[PDB]
Amino acid sequence: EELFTGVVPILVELDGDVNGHKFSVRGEGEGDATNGKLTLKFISTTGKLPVPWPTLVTTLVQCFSRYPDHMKRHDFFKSAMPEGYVQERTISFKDDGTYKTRAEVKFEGDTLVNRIELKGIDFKEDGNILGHKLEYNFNCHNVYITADKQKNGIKANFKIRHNVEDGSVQLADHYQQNTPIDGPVLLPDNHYLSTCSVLSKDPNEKRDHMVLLEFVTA
Repeated sequence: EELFTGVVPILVELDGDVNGHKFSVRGEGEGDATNGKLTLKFISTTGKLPVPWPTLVTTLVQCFSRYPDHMKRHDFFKSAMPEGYVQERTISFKDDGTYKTRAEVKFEGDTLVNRIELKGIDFKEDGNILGHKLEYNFNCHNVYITADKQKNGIKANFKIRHNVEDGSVQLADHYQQNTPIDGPVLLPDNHYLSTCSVLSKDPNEKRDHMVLLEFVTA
């Protein structure tokens, strides 16, 4: 279950629907679990995204978190591998609409894959999300996990904060549940994850794209 030494390959596939605007993202990159570093590039295979890239970051692989030597046993994410887990989130933008996401995260071959459905409903076509009024950045957030023994897995809740192009700040409340898809697996006690992100572009890629680096530690 420790497939997580060395540079592991990542594929991410998301299919979205925000207010009927449909889009599709594919991303490929590397994950270094031992250092908790993710390096990825994402592309829109459906022309310019209806929504801002930063609001997709949390949706677009927490098994690659760096888990300390001391607490290495409260790592649900690798523990359910490679059957995978189901990660479900409800992301509720304050004063705007909400995303539903169901994702299966598991191994095909040597490769870690994250397959996402995202349904977005109730968005203003003129607020910060559908109106593309959000800056292209991403701060550091700490994701508060807890054991959900009633499904054998994880519940997190956390607030993401998107800087808005007008000095205001847009709130995105995340609720998250993770279940293990199959035998017994680990049940963390009560820890959180410190995640920081660098968002950037590739001067060569023409399609809607986000290049992304990330460090995650437990």
